[PDB]
Amino acid sequence: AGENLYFQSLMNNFGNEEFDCHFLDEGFTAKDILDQKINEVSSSDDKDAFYVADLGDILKKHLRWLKALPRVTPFYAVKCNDSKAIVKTLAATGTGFDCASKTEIQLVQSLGVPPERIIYANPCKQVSQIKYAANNGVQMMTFDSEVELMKVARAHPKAKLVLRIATDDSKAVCRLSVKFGATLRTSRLLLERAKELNIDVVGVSFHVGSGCTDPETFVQAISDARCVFDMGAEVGFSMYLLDIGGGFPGSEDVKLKFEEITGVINPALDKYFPSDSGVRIIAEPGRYYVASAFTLAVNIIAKKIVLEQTFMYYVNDGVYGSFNCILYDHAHVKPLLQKRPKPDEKYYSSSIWGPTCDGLDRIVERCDLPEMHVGDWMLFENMGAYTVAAASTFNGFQRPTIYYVMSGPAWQLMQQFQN
Amino acid sequence: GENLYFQSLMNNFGNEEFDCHFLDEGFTAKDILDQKINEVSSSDDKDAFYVADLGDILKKHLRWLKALPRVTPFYAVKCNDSKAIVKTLAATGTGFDCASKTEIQLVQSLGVPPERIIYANPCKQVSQIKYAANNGVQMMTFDSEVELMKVARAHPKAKLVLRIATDDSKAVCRLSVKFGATLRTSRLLLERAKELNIDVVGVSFHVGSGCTDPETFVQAISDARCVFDMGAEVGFSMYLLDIGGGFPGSEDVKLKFEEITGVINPALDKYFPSDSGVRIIAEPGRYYVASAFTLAVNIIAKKIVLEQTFMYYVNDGVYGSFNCILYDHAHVKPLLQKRPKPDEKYYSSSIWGPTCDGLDRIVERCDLPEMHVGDWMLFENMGAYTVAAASTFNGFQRPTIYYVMSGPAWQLMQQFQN
Ligand SMILES: Cc1ncc(COP(=O)(O)O)c(C=O)c1O
Ligand SMILES: Cc1ncc(COP(=O)(O)O)c(C=O)c1O
Repeated sequence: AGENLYFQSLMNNFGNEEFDCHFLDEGFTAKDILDQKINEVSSSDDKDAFYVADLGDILKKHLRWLKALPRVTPFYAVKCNDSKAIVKTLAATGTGFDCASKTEIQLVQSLGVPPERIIYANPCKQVSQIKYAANNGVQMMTFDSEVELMKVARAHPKAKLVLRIATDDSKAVCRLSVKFGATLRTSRLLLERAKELNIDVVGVSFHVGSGCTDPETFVQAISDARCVFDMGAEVGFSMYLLDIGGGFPGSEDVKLKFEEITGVINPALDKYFPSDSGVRIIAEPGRYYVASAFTLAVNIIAKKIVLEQTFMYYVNDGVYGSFNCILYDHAHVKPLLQKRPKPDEKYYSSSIWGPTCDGLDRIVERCDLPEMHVGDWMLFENMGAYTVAAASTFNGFQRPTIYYVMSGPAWQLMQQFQN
Repeated sequence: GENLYFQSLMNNFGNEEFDCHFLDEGFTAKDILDQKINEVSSSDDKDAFYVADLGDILKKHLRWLKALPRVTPFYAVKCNDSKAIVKTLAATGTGFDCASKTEIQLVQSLGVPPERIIYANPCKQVSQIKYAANNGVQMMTFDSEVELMKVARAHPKAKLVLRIATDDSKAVCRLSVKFGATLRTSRLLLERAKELNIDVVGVSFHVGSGCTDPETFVQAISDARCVFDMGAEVGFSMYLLDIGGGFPGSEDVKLKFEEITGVINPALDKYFPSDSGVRIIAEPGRYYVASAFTLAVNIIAKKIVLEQTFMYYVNDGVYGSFNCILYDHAHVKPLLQKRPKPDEKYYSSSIWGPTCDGLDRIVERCDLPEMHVGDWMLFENMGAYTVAAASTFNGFQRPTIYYVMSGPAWQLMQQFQN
């Protein structure tokens, strides 16, 4: 009561008139807040799509990371979801940040995060953006090419470079190795070339692919990273930074859970990078931190019946907005009823469509649903990763508002981390 | 002296919203592009940028008036919602096809009366229907019984335009899977609207974006006539024919604008002669804007893969302007910005966007001379379904658009405006 208004006051300060962070009472969840917001507009037409984002879920992910990967410092991949509230939460918690560009560096530096908690993990950077990093004290960057070394020699000669190597991402949902990652053969030449140019290489990074499905690829990558460390020693570098990238799942609704992956990572780290080697192990998790924290509520705005009886439902977010993940992230979205269905009632073959002009704007091709009506809500859980970060305003449709929530214990845990 | 007059006009035209640069004495939009590149040749300030020729848009309008004299164009704002484009076409006297509240707001903010707006989204959020009603926008499209019920409640005096299905099997972007009533449904919709005291004033269709077969317009027009006859039978006084979009936006196409218009015009005269009282409109998007925009991107990074092949990374990509590759089935064509040496050697090359994603590849395979970091590549015909669907994934910002317009182009716009 007095306690609740105290926490809310502090969450209002945290929000800083940039985002709304709503205090979660004892016994109330992010799911309850979603229901409450829906009930509040029940007799209204003000039924725009919206998210509820549980900042407490993000804190739980951090705790869980600390336990599962105790030797590995997480640097959050800003690109996955660049919402300021998320970055601010993680900044207070004490994570590092993997930044892809100048604007992400600017976001992170604006929240008071020191340059040593940033890795500029884009291997192929525009020179003007390299200069920006140099001018703002961001020293650590990745690379995987000889041209990148030539650019760094000119624009950031004192940078600490991290050589990104190829992985076997053949079974990963999102493959990155076609685009980034030097082969071991190329790595050797890059090390020698860096040495000639008087550039300091301090370590190795890799990414096994977003949505990893074969955890052994982490073992192969760690083994390969050791080979490059060894080659660096031969050419004259003191290597101390191992960056194991991302690829971790962001919810429990997956075949390969986080803990299964960390269970194979840890023994490989102990074998190839024992703590008495002096190695600092980092990672660049994105999806892991944020996926389950966001739930999206969309409203059914239009409806058609196609004759057994089948239905087409149109909702107010789509493939040009949050559901761009269907195309770019190969996401398989699962529509959830906001109103619990009657135990007995008929289900029909149904399709779900976005709000735009485009026939390509289809969210679900075929599913079974009870008969729904205009004004009913549908829910999409685990919508935090590679969603709002890649949304457009095609057709003029604005991005759903994100309403943040946080419990007392979550707030307290964040303060614990912040010292 | 003439430079000072026209640039004063154009400074005020752009205001503090956009930059509109005067094209002098036989200077083209291509020349300005080259000029801007030359200005930064000694620096590292090489962000991707657009040059957009508002005079090209004005030429499209003049061309439309000549090719389809019976058809009032309502620009499809969604194709490219840049304010400068809408302001240019607004002065010209086009109508506007608005998809949502935000687009209606944009058009009304430029002084366009609601009778020059069609809300051509068949499946509209109720609150946005109410927005249109509250702001005097009467004409809206529909294709379902639930839409009629929504209109009865939220916009009872609306003038409705029944959208029908088309054979878009061969169009680049198919729309009839999502929108357009069958003939059987159309009859039921008219009967239902009569019983709900809703006024249905006409029929619309869309043959699909990137039309490949012009005869689709003929069948759609004959289908629209069938629905007009249904309407007369139930007691409506239908007058509005809306032939949608699907026209090409450049000459770099198999099926050119005049070939399509050449089959449309006889169909219109056959099925909707001027003595019928019909008013004919269309909803072109791509047609007005595609060729007007050229994108210049910089090669920001480079790899050699062993004959030698090359991978070039540029500072716009699939999450940005080149989203058109995924959403618009665009076939983009990289162009050199400097003429190569006549003998010099070409390599198999790929072109990649600036983001983390392996999916962010613009050109899988093309032949190019050996390029270097700092060199520019050009992409013409980049005005349609590009900037309008770009995101800031990885934090990369949208390229700024530099507008240009000639003196003769300004004068043309004046000639249209009164
Ligand atoms: C270099 C880099 N680091 C981190 C990530 C985040 O990966 P994930 O979200 O799968 O953890 C990515 C995303 O593709 C990446 O390319
Ligand atoms: C209803 C409607 N009108 C107009 C257009 C613009 O089409 P285009 O750019 O092919 O002329 C579209 C695009 O899909 C549309 O759906």
